Amino acid sequence: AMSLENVAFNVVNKGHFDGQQGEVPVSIINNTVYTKVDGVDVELFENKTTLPVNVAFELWAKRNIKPVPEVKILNNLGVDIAANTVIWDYKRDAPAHISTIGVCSMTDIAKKPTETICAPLTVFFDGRVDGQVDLFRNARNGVLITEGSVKGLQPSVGPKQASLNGVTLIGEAVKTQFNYYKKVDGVVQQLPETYFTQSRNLQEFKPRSQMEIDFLELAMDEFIERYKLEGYAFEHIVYGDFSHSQLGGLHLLIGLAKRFKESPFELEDFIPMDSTVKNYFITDAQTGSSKCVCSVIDLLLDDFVEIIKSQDLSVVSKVVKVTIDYTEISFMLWCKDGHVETFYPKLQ
Amino acid sequence: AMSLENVAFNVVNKGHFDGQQGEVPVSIINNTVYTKVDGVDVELFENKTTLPVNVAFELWAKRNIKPVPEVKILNNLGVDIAANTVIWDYKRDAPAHISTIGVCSMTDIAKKPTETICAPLTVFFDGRVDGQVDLFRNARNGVLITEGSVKGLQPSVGPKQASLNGVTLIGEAVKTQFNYYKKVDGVVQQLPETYFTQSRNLQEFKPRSQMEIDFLELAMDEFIERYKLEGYAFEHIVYGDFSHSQLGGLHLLIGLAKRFKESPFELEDFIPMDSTVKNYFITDAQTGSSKCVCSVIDLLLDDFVEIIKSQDLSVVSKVVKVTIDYTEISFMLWCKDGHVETFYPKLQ
Amino acid sequence: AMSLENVAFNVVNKGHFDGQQGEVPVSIINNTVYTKVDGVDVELFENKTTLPVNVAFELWAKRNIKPVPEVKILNNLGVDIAANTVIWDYKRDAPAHISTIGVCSMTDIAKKPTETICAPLTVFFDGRVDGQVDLFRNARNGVLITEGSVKGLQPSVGPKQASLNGVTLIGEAVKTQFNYYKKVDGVVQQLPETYFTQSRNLQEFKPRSQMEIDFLELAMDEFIERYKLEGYAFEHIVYGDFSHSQLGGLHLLIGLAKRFKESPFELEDFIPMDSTVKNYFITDAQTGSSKCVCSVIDLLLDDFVEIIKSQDLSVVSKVVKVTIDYTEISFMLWCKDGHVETFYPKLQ
Amino acid sequence: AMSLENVAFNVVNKGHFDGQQGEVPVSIINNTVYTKVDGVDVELFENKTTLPVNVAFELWAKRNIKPVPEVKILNNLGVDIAANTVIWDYKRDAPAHISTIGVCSMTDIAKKPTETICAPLTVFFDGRVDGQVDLFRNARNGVLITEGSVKGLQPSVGPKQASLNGVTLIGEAVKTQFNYYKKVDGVVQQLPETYFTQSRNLQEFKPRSQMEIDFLELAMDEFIERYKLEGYAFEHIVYGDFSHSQLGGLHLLIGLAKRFKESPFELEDFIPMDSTVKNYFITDAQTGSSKCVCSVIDLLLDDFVEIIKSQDLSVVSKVVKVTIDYTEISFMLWCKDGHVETFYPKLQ
Amino acid sequence: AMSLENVAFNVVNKGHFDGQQGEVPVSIINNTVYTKVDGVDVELFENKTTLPVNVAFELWAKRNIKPVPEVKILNNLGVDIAANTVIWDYKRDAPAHISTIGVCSMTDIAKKPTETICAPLTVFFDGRVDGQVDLFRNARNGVLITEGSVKGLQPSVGPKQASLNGVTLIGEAVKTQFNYYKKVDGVVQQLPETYFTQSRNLQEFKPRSQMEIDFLELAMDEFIERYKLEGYAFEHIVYGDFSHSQLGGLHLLIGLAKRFKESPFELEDFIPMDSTVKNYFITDAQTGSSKCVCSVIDLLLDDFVEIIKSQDLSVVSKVVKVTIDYTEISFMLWCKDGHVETFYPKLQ
Ligand SMILES: N[C@H]1CCN(S(=O)(=O)c2ccccc2)C1
Ligand SMILES: N[C@H]1CCN(S(=O)(=O)c2ccccc2)C1
Ligand SMILES: N[C@H]1CCN(S(=O)(=O)c2ccccc2)C1
Ligand SMILES: N[C@H]1CCN(S(=O)(=O)c2ccccc2)C1
Ligand SMILES: N[C@H]1CCN(S(=O)(=O)c2ccccc2)C1
Ligand SMILES: N[C@H]1CCN(S(=O)(=O)c2ccccc2)C1
Ligand SMILES: N[C@H]1CCN(S(=O)(=O)c2ccccc2)C1
Ligand SMILES: N[C@H]1CCN(S(=O)(=O)c2ccccc2)C1
Ligand SMILES: N[C@H]1CCN(S(=O)(=O)c2ccccc2)C1
Ligand SMILES: N[C@H]1CCN(S(=O)(=O)c2ccccc2)C1
Ligand SMILES: N[C@H]1CCN(S(=O)(=O)c2ccccc2)C1
Ligand SMILES: N[C@H]1CCN(S(=O)(=O)c2ccccc2)C1
Ligand SMILES: N[C@H]1CCN(S(=O)(=O)c2ccccc2)C1
Ligand SMILES: N[C@H]1CCN(S(=O)(=O)c2ccccc2)C1
Ligand SMILES: N[C@H]1CCN(S(=O)(=O)c2ccccc2)C1
Ligand SMILES: N[C@H]1CCN(S(=O)(=O)c2ccccc2)C1
Ligand SMILES: N[C@H]1CCN(S(=O)(=O)c2ccccc2)C1
Ligand SMILES: N[C@H]1CCN(S(=O)(=O)c2ccccc2)C1
Repeated sequence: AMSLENVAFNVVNKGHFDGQQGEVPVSIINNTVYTKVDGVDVELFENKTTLPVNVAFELWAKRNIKPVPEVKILNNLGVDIAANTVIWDYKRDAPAHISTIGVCSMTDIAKKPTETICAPLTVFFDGRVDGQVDLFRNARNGVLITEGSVKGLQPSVGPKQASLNGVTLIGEAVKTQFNYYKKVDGVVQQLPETYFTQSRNLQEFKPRSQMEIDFLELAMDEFIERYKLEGYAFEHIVYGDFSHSQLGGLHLLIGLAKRFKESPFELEDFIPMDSTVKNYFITDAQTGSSKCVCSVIDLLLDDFVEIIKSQDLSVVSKVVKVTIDYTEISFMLWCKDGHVETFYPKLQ
Repeated sequence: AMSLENVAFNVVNKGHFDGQQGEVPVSIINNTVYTKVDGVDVELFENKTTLPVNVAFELWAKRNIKPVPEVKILNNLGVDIAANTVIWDYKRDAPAHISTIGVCSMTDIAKKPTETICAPLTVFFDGRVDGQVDLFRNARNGVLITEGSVKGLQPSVGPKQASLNGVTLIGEAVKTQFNYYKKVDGVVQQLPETYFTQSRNLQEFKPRSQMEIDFLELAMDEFIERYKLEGYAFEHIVYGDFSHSQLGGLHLLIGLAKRFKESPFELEDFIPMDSTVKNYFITDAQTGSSKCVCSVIDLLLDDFVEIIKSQDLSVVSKVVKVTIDYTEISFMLWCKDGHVETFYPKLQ
Repeated sequence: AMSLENVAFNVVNKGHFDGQQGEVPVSIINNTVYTKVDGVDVELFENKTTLPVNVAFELWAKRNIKPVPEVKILNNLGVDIAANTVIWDYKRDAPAHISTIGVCSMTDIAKKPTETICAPLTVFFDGRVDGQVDLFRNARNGVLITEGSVKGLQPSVGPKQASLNGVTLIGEAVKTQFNYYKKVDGVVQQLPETYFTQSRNLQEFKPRSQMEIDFLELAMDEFIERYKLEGYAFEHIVYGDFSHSQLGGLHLLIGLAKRFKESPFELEDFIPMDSTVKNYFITDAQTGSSKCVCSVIDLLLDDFVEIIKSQDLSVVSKVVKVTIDYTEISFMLWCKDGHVETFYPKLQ
Repeated sequence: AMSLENVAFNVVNKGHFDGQQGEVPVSIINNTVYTKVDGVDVELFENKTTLPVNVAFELWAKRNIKPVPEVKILNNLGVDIAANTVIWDYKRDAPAHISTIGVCSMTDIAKKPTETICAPLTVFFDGRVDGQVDLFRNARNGVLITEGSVKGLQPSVGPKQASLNGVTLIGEAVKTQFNYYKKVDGVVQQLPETYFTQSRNLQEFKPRSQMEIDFLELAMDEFIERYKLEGYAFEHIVYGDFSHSQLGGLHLLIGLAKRFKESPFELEDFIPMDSTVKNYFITDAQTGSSKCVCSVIDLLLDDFVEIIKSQDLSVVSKVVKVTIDYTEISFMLWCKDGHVETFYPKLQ
Repeated sequence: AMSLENVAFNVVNKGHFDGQQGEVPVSIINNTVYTKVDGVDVELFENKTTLPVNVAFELWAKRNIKPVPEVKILNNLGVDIAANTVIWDYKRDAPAHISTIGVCSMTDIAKKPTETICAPLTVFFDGRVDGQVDLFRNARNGVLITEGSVKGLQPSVGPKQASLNGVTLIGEAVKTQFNYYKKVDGVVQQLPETYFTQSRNLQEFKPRSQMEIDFLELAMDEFIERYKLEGYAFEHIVYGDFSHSQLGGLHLLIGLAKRFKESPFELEDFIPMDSTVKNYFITDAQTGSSKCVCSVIDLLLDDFVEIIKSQDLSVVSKVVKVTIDYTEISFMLWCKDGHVETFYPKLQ
């Protein structure tokens, strides 16, 4: 007995949709859902999606509240829809997927992922829910996550972090590192070797290696000397060049975090969504150095060093493809006289 | 178990709210309620009210579908709210009353009219519903309608017509003529002796007496002669004067209907609501004669003739009060040398 | 080079999208599209759909302007989407289908119906457009219309009428009678033998047989005698019973048209969409007789007479299934002592 | 002391803005203005303009309620703004001009047309208002209307009709025929000799000459014979050709009115605005003959006959320019062997 | 070939409008512009302006991304419009000017500033763009900025700071200090002697002189003694009096910044826009001292001291006019017995 009043009752009483019986009075005005609490209207939800307000409210109430893969991972693996859950995309304040399976009458394409409409779609299966590992075994197309071993299936160790209620974290009280499995046309794929983005924030950036601790503590010249990075253009690529009108380099999140502690800058997120590489219109407040499209990736500094140190530096311009978060990221590598000039990811 | 989906189920299946169990998928976008019918969205309701869209949809679905008093009668009797029903105002596409009693969780001030919050309000009671005559006897303030005698209660015979689903009609298969009763401060009130407006339309106007048939068929001078109306200014008041830039008289609906058959005119209903006297910004298409505020009343011509013929014509300007639809209507009577110059209602 | 400004240029210059190059200034405010014409804004389109305003504007500009099957026929045939066209649903002021193929970047699921995403959908193909008959032969699911023979494909002669720019008509200067073909799961289906609804309006109803001329001209008793309809309850079913509070029968459009010429009535179309059987909340203005759900079908009176005269009248209540517009319509047949009491369609 | 509450008071009490003192309670919700009338909200105005709702409400309340030139005449004369009035465009439900002079604080560019910001704009002046003829003499650019002679100013006799509260009429109780004057760059302009469009409606079309009476009453062949119109293609141009899929000719309103009495058709007004030539997407209901862009002009048939009979018929294709409503209308004249094939206006 | 899809393509690919060819799918819902990125809608722009959403999106995409004068400077110099650019007002999330020149079809009054419509408007010219210094030389009204000397024109050295993408900064990698020139009616004006506001923030306030360093570091009595400020009411004016219900003084930003480091307070910016003097409704969180209108100016403390020390202190109340950011700012000076009581700017 699904209803707007029942969804609102669950939100008011349980903090989310929890299958509880009951109804609260609701009013819908424009894109906002309100409930009457002792004579006055209290806002329950503001629709920031392109779906109708009551539909978006239900999908948000029915969001997955366990740690789930970050949307950038699901997208990179070609996930089209989730089985009997809603992956809420907190970067976009919207459902990660257009349609649902056994969640909401307005968005459901099926009640069960075994329905033939789901066969061509890459369905997301969560092995932590009963029957989902078996539902993946019988699905034509899908991605499965598990906390442990699956009989017969060889696993791909995913990122250490997952998203719990929009907070990306490496779980200590919960498991966030999943095994990944994928199937294309009934065939269990061999997931490629991949680096993972670290999903850190600029304001609360924490180093995750001794090289990252040394990058933040040491001065530029000391760090480059200690890690034998001469000729790799870390001064441009990682530290950033704020001497000309166009801001130079600055493509690694750790470098932005280091700069941020000394002087602030503006990052205009002009395509706000979860993605492996992020593009920002950056304006350095101290110098006025700026760049319309500054591609930024949060790789562990050690991984970035391994990638740049594994390239041939004998050609002027070249595309360097690197598997990151299961997707192929194209980087542009610019060299001169056997040394790096610049190396930057491309969002495409 | 009230819900938006259940209200929509009742609308789709029963043509209105009928207390049936069930749910249909609903989408709300802006001020419109839609339901999915085989993959596509079909409009169920467009909110033209100042209430939230889902609330207005529920009150409209819960509208009274029996013949009910016209909103102008309820307003003239000081009705503030209805007991356990919604009087839908089809002229405003909105509920006739702001609040409800035992109808909808968002608009209810009480579940029963016996609650103390209802004591200062004039509650509308429908004697055709079980227990409502008793609820009127117990109410501090109220208006009651019945199809027959209530023991000991002196009745007021109401208009012949009532509104059935927005159609004003004199019932042949249903009863539309009710007995009216009213209480103020716990005391039953003697309703005044009154004329009633006929509630006719300009396009489909039908005469309801031989005098009205004669008005429509006869030329101006032969009608005035036949009914001894010389000196009563019917040429100005009823027929209308379209010779000057300001349109003269034209205050009786029958006169507008007569004019309409020969040449069209525009009636701008600038306060669109049901009322005993209506004000229109009129523009005669044939002549260009116009009037910003032309008060129009639909009285039976015989009743209008009785009213004007019952006045003293010896004073220049005078206020003539006439009880119409239970309310006191002020008419302005202008005379010169023992004859009427003009006589017009005032909407106030 | 698709754009909002180009779509608006085509609307302003060609009356619809015509593939012409050019741009006009456009402003979007709320759900309306405007264009600047000599300093002032002129409305080009008001969005009444659940799609974004600029998207609905493009689909409406790209609507099919040739005679196309009425939406009720497409729905009854299970059509999900159209190949490289937009069937505009003029009854809902919206696209007949949610998604498109090779029409608009926002709604396209594919550029060509041969794409695998289209295989499970019943694609509408128009044989009057080059390559579409071949696309139907290659489609897993589809409905095809043609003006002539397709080699080896057994045809179904469709209705005489089609919709041309929202006007349902039997073409004299254009062909409106198509051959129909349908495929389910790669297999051509034999379309059932069917009656067709006449698609007439209440206000402009025209008889299409001598029996229909006789129904409109003759009094009830002389028509029933002339066509030997005694015991078939045409008095209730077709003429309508306006003697009780609940309006009796009145399920054939011709009967509503006959009643409409004598006295008016209100038809509340509470599910506004094209369908073989329509449900209305009817209120007779003369009597006050009303019915929340009055199912109405526009069959040619001769076809209705053939259907009712082909039934066994020996059981109290029985479901009578009749193929109308290719769909199975359930009728409820109520009998007593070898005579019809009532026979009515059910909208389900 | 201008205010929203004062504007609403004037609308409620005077039918429009009348400069009266007072305030009524107002509520604004979305694009609608409401006022509280005895506890309930009554709609005063629905904004159909691109201006803010409270601003559009004020301009509409301050609209000119005297007969004013039709917007097509003002546009054809290059009028940009009006001096101390609002010309309300009833065809667009919006102000005819973006800005105002001495009307409303939000839209005013100046309080008086003598302000230098008004010098480059063509200001509309109404000689019926004190001081406006003097303001025209002092204006660098302007259009003036008067009911009589202005000393030394050579007049242009305008159309017989004017718009009074959105009703186009030839005044009997009011004057609608004005003298026109125009100034460009401080210099009075000689207005060209012109025909005028008749501004009639399809539904209520009335003939204004014996030739127009004969067109409506006589069959095609007897009218063409009576008025010696053989070889002028009136069969195509005026009567219309409904024999092919593309509707032929039908460019004179009288021809559409004649067709409309026999069988109906759809006229899609895809650029809804007042203009000398109108373009419609026409669909003939009887035949299915249609045309995306059918240019229609309402000229008096005698004037159209004079124009076509004054042309040289010796060239295949030729542009014929005709002054209509003060503007140059391009007509396309197609001939073969000394006879007209087609002659049609172009809306550009 | 300007279009909504092309503007969105440029935003997605270049971070702003950069003249690139291409189109992305766009959806407009209410006041938000979205683009489809791999099946889901991503927000590109939320309209906070009074212009139509697609128009505001284009002007924002076409904003000037070089350091430009702060809007308060342009306004104070009487700039009406900019030549071939959009000055985006980041304080209002809107274009600084109503109209444009050679930018957007919906807002353009001209394509080039040499068009006669621009002659009476004070056009903003940017000497860093080719031909703009020469366009100013020929313009009737205008303001010009340059990074260097203009032949014949004597310059006004502007503020050290400019706005780069909404970040006000003193450029180190870019030039932010411009030379200003202005022309009224073809005559090159002599810009007055002026102080400049420092445009600092409360949270990140940095001192720009030894007096400002001493103000922040020293206690009130030490600072007043060191700079001989006894009798100038700095205790009230600059430090602020938080001892009574009405907050005393606190009109210099440096004083608010000093207070902010010890205890927080609320600043309600009730007229959110760029202006030389700002008015705030301030509520001190520690004491509860508050003031509805607390005028605040960010002058360099040395400049404020020079201004207050250059006044005659012999009258009770007096208006002191000071040129700040090229505009005349009126301050109220209140004195008693040859000492300052208060001195505050007025926003008007
Ligand atoms: N297929 C199932 C799994 C997800 N849903 S649910 O509607 O979101 C839901 C969530 C919690 C309790 C009860 C129901 C139904
Ligand atoms: N609650 C306690 C009991 C076991 N765990 S745990 O969540 O499964 C876990 C284990 C290892 C790494 C990260 C998380 C913590
Ligand atoms: N530099 C531009 C080029 C296209 N994009 S994109 O639409 O935002 C995108 C993001 C992630 C995956 C796929 C596409 C950025
Ligand atoms: N107080 C009672 C009387 C009116 N209401 S109701 O909600 O409108 C309703 C109407 C018809 C069926 C079931 C419920 C409940
Ligand atoms: N069904 C028939 C039987 C009696 N009625 S009635 O509703 O009681 C009625 C009574 C008086 C006036 C008008 C109608 C109609
Ligand atoms: N004793 C008399 C005094 C007035 N009334 S009344 O019933 O309260 C009433 C009020 C307004 C309209 C119609 C009737 C009875
Ligand atoms: N002529 C104007 C004066 C005020 N009104 S009113 O607000 O619409 C109104 C109508 C009926 C009762 C009470 C108020 C009309
Ligand atoms: N797949 C094709 C068929 C329909 N479309 S279209 O975009 O609606 C269109 C219509 C008319 C002219 C040009 C384009 C492209
Ligand atoms: N233009 C004329 C020539 C032939 N046609 S037609 O379109 O092919 C047609 C065929 C059959 C029925 C109705 C119409 C009309
Ligand atoms: N063999 C028969 C069984 C049914 N069909 S059908 O074509 O698939 C069909 C489905 C729905 C409506 C009209 C026709 C053919
Ligand atoms: N009598 C009610 C029962 C449900 N409907 S329905 O949703 O409008 C519908 C109509 C046609 C096909 C399928 C569904 C009408
Ligand atoms: N410049 C004058 C002429 C028009 N306006 S007005 O505001 O529309 C107005 C109209 C009627 C009464 C009082 C004021 C003022
Ligand atoms: N009230 C009467 C008296 C004179 N007029 S009139 O307005 O001046 C007029 C003049 C010419 C044509 C049409 C109307 C009507
Ligand atoms: N000398 C002649 C040249 C043209 N004109 S005009 O008055 O400026 C004019 C412009 C547009 C429409 C109608 C009239 C007079
Ligand atoms: N046939 C199309 C061509 C452009 N238009 S237009 O924008 O509506 C227009 C109408 C009158 C004057 C100026 C422009 C119609
Ligand atoms: N007059 C010119 C200068 C400003 N514009 S523009 O549309 O904003 C633009 C910006 C960048 C590249 C191409 C065009 C046109
Ligand atoms: N990129 C280097 C080269 C010259 N500059 S600069 O931007 O022109 C500049 C100069 C003086 C003050 C402020 C800025 C820095
Ligand atoms: N104290 C009030 C008086 C008027 N203003 S104002 O409208 O915001 C303003 C701000 C800047 C310039 C000109 C006017 C503030």
